[PDB]
Amino acid sequence: MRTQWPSPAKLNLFLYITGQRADGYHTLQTLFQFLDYGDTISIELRDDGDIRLLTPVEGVEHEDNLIVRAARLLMKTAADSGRLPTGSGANISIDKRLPMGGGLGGGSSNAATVLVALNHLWQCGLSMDELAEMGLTLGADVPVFVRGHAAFAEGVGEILTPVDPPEKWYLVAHPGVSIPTPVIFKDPELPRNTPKRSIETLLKCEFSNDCEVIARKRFREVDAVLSWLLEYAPSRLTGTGACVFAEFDTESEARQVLEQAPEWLNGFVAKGVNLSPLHRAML
Ligand SMILES: C[C@](O)(CO)[C@H](O)COP(=O)(O)OP(=O)(O)OC[C@H]1O[C@@H](n2ccc(N)nc2=O)[C@H](O)[C@@H]1O
Ligand SMILES: [Cl-]
Repeated sequence: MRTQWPSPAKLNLFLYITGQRADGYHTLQTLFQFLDYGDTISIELRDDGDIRLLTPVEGVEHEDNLIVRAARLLMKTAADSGRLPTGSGANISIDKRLPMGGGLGGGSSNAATVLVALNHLWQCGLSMDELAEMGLTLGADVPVFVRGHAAFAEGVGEILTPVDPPEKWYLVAHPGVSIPTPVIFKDPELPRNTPKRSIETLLKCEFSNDCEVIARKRFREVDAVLSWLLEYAPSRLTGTGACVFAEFDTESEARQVLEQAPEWLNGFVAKGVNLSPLHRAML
């Protein structure tokens, strides 16, 4: 039997850079919300202990793909405690709708969905806590996706606190440029002294993304996408870009702006949700 699992995108509703660690990593205060939109992952169990990703993801080698790294990591960890049945394996395929990076966390979501799905299908019985712990080694966004709830993140992104921000409708655009996360974080003009604040304060303050000024300055087309969207609604960068989102109260307004917007915005409309579609589908 084949099973299908959601792999939703996320948005950083806000993102503040508070400083830099001894190793150059940046400490942050950020808010995650899921989009009811993303990739779909299909799994068929194997009994020969093999992991086979049947669908190539543009420019990513089999062993480099987060789907495969997640599956192997779970296999190894579960086997360490004797919680992996002999012969456990899987054929995996993905319907990839999300862009590469862009600040939507697509790869991290793929990894999280795989961890949760295989844990379930192989009957390993690991807790979401255990999955999120191993998931962190694959990236700070992974635990958020694994845990399934909108969350405020601190430290370098590893310290999570579940929260319940307003759920809005979003128009998410992407001009086509692939911005590598490290390119933004290494920029000399990037703000790195935003004061650390309490969750209560951050939730009542205007939402913004500290990376946006840099993204706009260095990528003309990101600046243009922002210019166009700001004509219609509050809009900002998510993650380190290049994706930008515009906020709306209803689906109808969002979709009407999408029809009006330049086609090169490559936009899609999706509802923000505080419970991940992955966990929702498991109810
Ligand atoms: C900023 C976010 O996109 C918010 O959703 C994520 O927290 C990014 O975290 P991540 O994807 O786990 O980090 P990666 O994309 O693996 O890191 C790529 C590189 O970005 C830089 N980096 C990333 C995260 C961080 N808090 N400070 C940094 O200076 C580091 O040089 C790092 O080596
Ligand atoms: Cl949680």
